[PDB]
Amino acid sequence: MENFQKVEKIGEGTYGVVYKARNKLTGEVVALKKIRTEGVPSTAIREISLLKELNHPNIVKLLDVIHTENKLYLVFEFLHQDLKKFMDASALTGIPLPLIKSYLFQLLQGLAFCHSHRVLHRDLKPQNLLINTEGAIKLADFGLARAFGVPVRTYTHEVVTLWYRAPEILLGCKYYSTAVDIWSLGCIFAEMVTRRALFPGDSEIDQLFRIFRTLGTPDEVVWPGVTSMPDYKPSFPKWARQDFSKVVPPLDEDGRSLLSQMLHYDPNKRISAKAALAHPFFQDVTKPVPHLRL
Ligand SMILES: Nc1nc(Nc2ccccc2)nc(-c2cc(Cl)ccc2O)n1
Repeated sequence: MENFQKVEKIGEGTYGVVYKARNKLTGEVVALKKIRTEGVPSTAIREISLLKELNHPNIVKLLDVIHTENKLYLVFEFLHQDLKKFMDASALTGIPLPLIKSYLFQLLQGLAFCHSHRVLHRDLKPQNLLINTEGAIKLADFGLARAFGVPVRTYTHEVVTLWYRAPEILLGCKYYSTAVDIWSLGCIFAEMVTRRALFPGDSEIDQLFRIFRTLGTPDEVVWPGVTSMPDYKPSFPKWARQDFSKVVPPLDEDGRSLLSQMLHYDPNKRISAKAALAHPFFQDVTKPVPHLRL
C-alpha cells in the first residue's frame, strides 16, 4: 500500500506473508501481514477485528485490520526478532535457562490471557513468538485459525509446520481446545532447551508417530476416547513410552515435570496456562536480557 514505504518481506506465516513497513504518515514501523480465493469472509473480518481489543504485554498488539481490494491486512506492532531466528542464533551456546524460563513464563502469561478471553492461537510455533531487546517475548497471530479455518497448502506452496501440532489435531478432532496451544508451547519449550525440535515430523503420520515413539502410543487408559478419534487407526504401532529424562536433557525435574504436564495426551489432563504459571519450575523465574543481534 502507498500508506507504507515498505521496508521488506520478513517471513511467511501459515495464513500469509509478513512485511516490515513504515507508515509514511506517522513514520511508525509495523509488521504488516497480508492474508491470502473468494473475496474475504465477513464473519472473519469481524472476529479478527475483535482481536484489536486484545491488550497484554505478552501478546503482539494487532493495530489494525484493513479490508481492501478483496485482501485482508493485519497491522501489528513490530518486534525485531522471532524465536526461531533467536534459537538458530543461540544454537551454539543454547539459550540460558533463566531466559528460557523467563520466555516460557511470559508465553504462558500470554496464553493464559488469551485463553481466559476465549481466544486460541491453534498454530503456535517459534516464528509466531517475537522478542525484543528488553527480555519480553510476545505471541502473534492468535485467533486466525478460528476465524479463517486451517488451510493445507499456502498459495506459494510452503512447507506447513506440523511440529507443534497437538495429537488431537493430528488424530482428526474437529473441535479444538485451549490445550492445543499448551502442547505447541510444550514443544517450543523442549526445543529451546535441547536446541532441536522435539517432534520434527516430515508428514502428518510421521508427526504423529514421532510423538508416539517418544510419549508412547496413546491408549484408552492415558487418553479416554482416543481410539474413537476420527483418524485413529487400531493399526497404529504400539510404542512404549520413553524414559522422559531422555526427552529434554539436561532439564531439571521441575522443568521436565512441567513439560510432561504440557505434553499430556489427553487435552483434558494437559496443564492449563494458568495452572502452569504456578508450577514450581517458575519459583525462581526472573526476566533476563537476551543478547540480541539485530
Ligand atoms: N521480527 C520479526 N520477524 C518476523 N519474522 C517472521 C514473520 C513471519 C514468519 C516467520 C518469521 N515476524 C515478526 C512479526 C510477525 C508478526 Cl505476525 C507480528 C509482528 C512481528 O514483529 N517480527
